[PDB]
Amino acid sequence: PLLAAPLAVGDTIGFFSSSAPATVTAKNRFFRGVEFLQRKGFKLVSGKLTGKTDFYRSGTIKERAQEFNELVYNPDITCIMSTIGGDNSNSLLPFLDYDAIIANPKIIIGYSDTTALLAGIYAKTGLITFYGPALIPSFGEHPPLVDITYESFIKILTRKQSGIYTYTLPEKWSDESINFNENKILRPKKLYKNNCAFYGSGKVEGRVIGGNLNTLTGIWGSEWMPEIRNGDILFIEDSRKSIATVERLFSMLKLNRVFDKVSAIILGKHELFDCAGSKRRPYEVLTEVLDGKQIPVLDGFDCSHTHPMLTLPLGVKLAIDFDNKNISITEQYLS
Amino acid sequence: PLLAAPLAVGDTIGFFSSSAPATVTAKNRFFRGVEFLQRKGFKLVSGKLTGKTDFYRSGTIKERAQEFNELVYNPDITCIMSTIGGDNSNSLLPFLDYDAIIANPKIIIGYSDTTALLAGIYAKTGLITFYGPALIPSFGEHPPLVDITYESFIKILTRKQSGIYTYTLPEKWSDESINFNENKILRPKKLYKNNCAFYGSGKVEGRVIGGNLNTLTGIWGSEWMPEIRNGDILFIEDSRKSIATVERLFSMLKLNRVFDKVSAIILGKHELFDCAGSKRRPYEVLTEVLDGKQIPVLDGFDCSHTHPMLTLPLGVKLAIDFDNKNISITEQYLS
Ligand SMILES: Nc1ncnc2c1ncn2[C@@H]1O[C@H](COP(=O)(O)O)[C@@H](O)[C@H]1O
Ligand SMILES: Nc1ncnc2c1ncn2[C@@H]1O[C@H](COP(=O)(O)O)[C@@H](O)[C@H]1O
Repeated sequence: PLLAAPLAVGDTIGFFSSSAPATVTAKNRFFRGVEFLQRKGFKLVSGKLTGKTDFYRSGTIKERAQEFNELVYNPDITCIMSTIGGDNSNSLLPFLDYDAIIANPKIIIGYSDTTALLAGIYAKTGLITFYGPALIPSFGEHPPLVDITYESFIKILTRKQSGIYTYTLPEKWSDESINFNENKILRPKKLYKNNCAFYGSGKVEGRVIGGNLNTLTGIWGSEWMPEIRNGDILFIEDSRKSIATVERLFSMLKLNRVFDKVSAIILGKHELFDCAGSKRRPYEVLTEVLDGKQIPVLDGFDCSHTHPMLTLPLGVKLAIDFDNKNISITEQYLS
Repeated sequence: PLLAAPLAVGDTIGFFSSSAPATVTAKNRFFRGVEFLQRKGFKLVSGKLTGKTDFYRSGTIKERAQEFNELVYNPDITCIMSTIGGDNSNSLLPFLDYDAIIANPKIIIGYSDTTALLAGIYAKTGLITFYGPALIPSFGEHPPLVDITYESFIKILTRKQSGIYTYTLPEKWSDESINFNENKILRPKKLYKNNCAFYGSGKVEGRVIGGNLNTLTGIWGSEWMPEIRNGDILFIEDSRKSIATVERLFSMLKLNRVFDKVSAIILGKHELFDCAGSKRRPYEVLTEVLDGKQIPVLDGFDCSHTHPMLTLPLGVKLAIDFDNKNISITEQYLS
């Protein structure tokens, strides 16, 4: 695989808005995120579409591609971070400078709609990119949850590449939709005990592939969708979806023979899942779709739209130990 | 192509609910549709899931496949008609009796989510299926618009298969979200002059392929997605979507090289399109995505979620005359 250099405290992080113009619509939270990372000692470079709006997006398809490419050209930048997702990053894919990425590999990180870029870049270049924090939703989060998000971010990206890395399990989590763009909080978010479940036995090791499943539909079938292979571990998360949408997306995977290939599935915690009164969880829907076929599932991994959020390299081997109830990175993912 | 027997006055129509349980949730409109077709002289066979609910759907994946298959097995049925769409018909595809569909070809008709079945059946069998009326939303519509929908339905499906068929243009249309399941109406829908536009010159003839674009994402990449070939006319429609979603879906097509293949695009009128205050129409978004690629477009064809709705065979040749501003079926589509 193509590997970027590790992050270090004091490095320059560049940020871009490939979809929703949240540097404007969520300016307070944006500023909180900027201040948070600056206090940690990081230098921040703002992408050229910061503070701009084109209604539902930050700018034209071509301008958004340019914003990203300009960060790739900047030799001072070690990490390229999404400000926020949205719906429209897939539009950029024909216009990204993949050859420049090959020449100057960097840490590329984000989630949700940014999946189109993470997966697309991996498909074109083999660069190991990261499912992880975006500046506004992740680092604009209030304490204490933001601290746990940062702890994972810094551990994953700065640690020495020796031996396996076994993930810590967040003690508490939340998906409550309060205190987003408000400067002062009325009360802290409702905290839930971690209900992550390991369905299966033994150990499964394989290349992790995926991201935000709804977003993957925007690149599916194209040269920008990485091929899923026999033995892969499928990582998928979604946010604020109806059970109807979740069934459709799971069946899409089934039709595409994905469940014939993968040796395990990781489901990220689904933020504010709408079960339509059925009281069914996404795992139950997956079980029906699988039609009697047994695939080991890690249900409720803290790498999604819920807080706190862990950082996960995509395109490298993970080992899920279903007996010991843990998950580890087993392949080198930074140079 | 595999062709079904033509419809005739007095024939038996079977209906199925492959997704949303609207025979229950829209019972008034359902009964209106039933009574409408019965007054036209049609005999109706109720699918086994009529009157049933499983929260967001009519029944389990296998129950819904069974409901559909049972209509295929019935020798008295000439037309199999969707009650309504939803989100979940793609789930049925591994379980449909394709051999029986080939042995007993019938008119299969519906729209929206039912695209998954229409396109999937075509991919597997070569049967010419129909983008057209569903029992509840289409035939439960109040006069005057339901009569125009019916006129197209009966003309397309009963006419002699000799010479080209040139579509009529509805004088008025509506997408107003009133008078759906109410038994009594306070006033009629607002009616709009037909603003259909032909962008381009000359005449384009090619096989029509597509349906509901959002729905196609659920079968994309699989053996159930019909291959789009050089020279095809792409037919796409969506309903109640944001401009953000529309950009994502158009870019999905671009990434898949669809715009390198197709000779023309038909955009169905978009029901209650949400432009996010941009005042932009879907054609403008398509124009940006096309990035200079000159493809002639019929913008606003009345085969979508708007009323009235025309009936369109999928998988046969159409001719769009951009100079004379008309559209015709040029290939035999029923036996
Ligand atoms: N106005 C808002 N109020 C509460 N949460 C929001 C708001 N806007 C965005 N979010 C959260 O930010 C995430 C959306 O970011 P993305 O998935 O990148 O589009 C979701 O997890 C939402 O819960
Ligand atoms: N409660 C409702 N009020 C108004 N229109 C509806 C309602 N439910 C469904 N529809 C319409 O029914 C049509 C068919 O739905 P679908 O088959 O899900 O695309 C769409 O054009 C919807 O706008």
